[PDB]
Parts: sequence; C-alpha cells; structure tokens
Amino acid sequence: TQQITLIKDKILSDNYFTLHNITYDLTRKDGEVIRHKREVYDRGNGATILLYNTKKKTVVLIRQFRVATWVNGNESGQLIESCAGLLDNDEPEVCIRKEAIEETYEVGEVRKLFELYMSPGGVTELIHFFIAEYSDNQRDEAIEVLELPFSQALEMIKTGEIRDGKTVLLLNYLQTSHLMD
Amino acid sequence: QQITLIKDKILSDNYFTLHNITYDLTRKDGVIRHKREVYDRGNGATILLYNTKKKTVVLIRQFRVATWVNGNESGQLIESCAGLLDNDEPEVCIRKEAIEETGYEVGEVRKLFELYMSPGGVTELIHFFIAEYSDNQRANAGGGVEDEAIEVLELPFSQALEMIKTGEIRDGKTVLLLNYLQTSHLMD
Ligand SMILES: [Cl-]
Ligand SMILES: [Cl-]
Ligand SMILES: [Mg+2]
Ligand SMILES: [Mg+2]
Ligand SMILES: [Mg+2]
Repeated sequence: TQQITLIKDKILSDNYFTLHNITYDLTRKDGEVIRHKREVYDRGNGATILLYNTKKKTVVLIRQFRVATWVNGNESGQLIESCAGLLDNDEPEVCIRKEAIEETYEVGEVRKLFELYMSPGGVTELIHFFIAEYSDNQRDEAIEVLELPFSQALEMIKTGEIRDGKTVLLLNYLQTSHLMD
Repeated sequence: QQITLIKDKILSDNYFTLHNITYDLTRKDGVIRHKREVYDRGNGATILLYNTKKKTVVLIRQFRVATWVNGNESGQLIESCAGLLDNDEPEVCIRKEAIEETGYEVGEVRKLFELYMSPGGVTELIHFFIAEYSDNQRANAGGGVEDEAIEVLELPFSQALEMIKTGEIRDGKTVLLLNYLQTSHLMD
C-alpha cells in the first residue's frame, strides 16, 4: 500500500461544499501499481457535545429534520442527535460552546473525548467529540430540545429510536464513564 | 410535520450521486424553504471480529484518500472490516466482505444496530455486526480483491482500546464497535 502519488484532482462540484474526483497511484505490497480514482466529498469538519446532568440523571439531545435521512429510510426525516455543528472558521471548543447556546445552555467545563472520521469511504468529515454537564444555572424552532432520562436514551439505542452514529458513540461513552453512576 | 420535495437537482452522478434538494418544511404554527446538498453513496455493513481465547481483535488498515486530504498524514486508516451493500442483504454483504478483506470465514454473527453516520449531508446508513472468530476459520490471507489494498491487523483488544486514546484508531464505526465489545464483557 505504501507509496502514494497524486495524479489528478478534478472538481466535480463546487456548488457550496466540494466534490472531488482524486486519481492517485498506489503501489501494492507485491509491488504492483494500481491507479485509483475516488470521489471525495468535502463538506468541512464538525463538533458535537453530549449534555448530561448528574443530579437529575438526564441527557439533553436535539431533534431536527435531516433531509439526507429522509431520502434514505427515515420516514419523517426527524432525527435525534447530540448537539452538533460545523466548525465554521472556529476552533472546535469555540464552535461547540456557541452551538450549545444556539441549539440547546451556556456550558461551563467541557471534556473532549476524541476526534473521529465518521464516513472515510468517501467523505472527509472529522468530528470533535465533547461531553459537558448542564444545569439551570447556565441557561421554539424546527430544532426541538429533548431532555430525557439517560436510561431511556440507552433503551432508544436498542429499539432503533436513536440511530445516529455520533450520538450512540457519545451515549456509550457516558455509560462507561461512571459520571451517571 | 409536513415535508415537500420541491426540486432535486443532480449535481453529479458517476457511481454515487450528489443532489441539491430544495424542500419546504412546515412548522407547528403552519412553510419554510431550505436547500441542502445530499451525497448518496449507498448503505454498508461493518464487522468487528474478536477472539475470547486469544483476547485479540481483527481490524484492517488501508489508504483512505478522504482522510489523507484532511489531517491524516499517511492516509492510512485502521478500521473494522466494512463494505457497501451493493444490493446484498447486510449479513450476505458482511460475510463476503469479511473473507475478502480479513481471510476469515465467519460463523454466527450478532447484529447491533443500523446507524446514519453523517446525516448533515450524507445518506449513509451502516449495519453493525460483531462475530467471534477462531484460528481454524482462517481460509486465506485476506487483503481485499479487485483494486483493494488492505493490511490485516490482528492485535490485543486492550491494545486497540488504547489506540483510541492515542489516536492511532480514529474511525467512528471502529470506535463504536470496540466500545460496544468492551461494554459486553465478552472479552473479560
Ligand atoms: Cl402540516
Ligand atoms: Cl453477546
Ligand atoms: Mg446542529
Ligand atoms: Mg472495505
Ligand atoms: Mg471490501
């Protein structure tokens, strides 16, 4: 796999985000040279934050219409997710504190977990994952604020009611962390 | 409540399809127009292989040009075995992908969930599986087929877990599987 030589980068779409067709030569371990041609969709990077309450034993999530989901088996298009946004010229922590105010709370301490490529087959997207405590100290649209029992959130992963990658990632992390114990 | 598709413009269509979708969303009050790009690459399946005797997992590593252009210096990415459904049912797809990529003929598998991975503008839903493997189930060396160039990694499960902390594993579905396995006590 070793040797990579970029050959061409053709822009297929420059509408708003960018779709590329990238051609590169890849030398396999047997020494054979294969030319790959691969579509790469660049819609930028993102941050997401699970909000939790240790005293109430609750999490706060958001529900909104996701058109990409609506065209692919999600009947209503509505999706339950952790608060998230695009890193829009902002550092991850700056982006996410701002998204926490807008979507849901002006949180205090956040904890960063990891930064993960969510769909590396054909999408550049890297997501910065955070958790943070919320209270009624730190306090009507298409974006519905959901406050639910953590035990309920876990159950909705089992039934399929919560079926978003980053959200399940975050809820599983909280489960194992002991912050809700 | 109500969603109405207004226009679906095809921005690109070679194998996969990029859309620009205009739709009208109705609120509680009762209409707002939105326009969003939607990238349709199809759905896929992924599997984490584990060995309770050896306490090992099997993962793969291959060049991902999409990570290369965005922070991943070498472009090499450690992931769980995965592929696109390409009109097979998820379990059919995944046993096929597992023997091609890892060399293992898997026995019984466990379905975990099916998750949208990047729902901001990608349709992709991934079917998640795990399966126990045995050394006597290795039929070949794996490595993929056609133009695939895949390195097969068998490693201590405790080692793959700490690679999540060090960033040596930085793939969403793979961390999801590894964390699911840890919570399961199957490797205890
Ligand atoms: Cl209506
Ligand atoms: Cl089990
Ligand atoms: Mg958002
Ligand atoms: Mg694959
Ligand atoms: Mg494959």
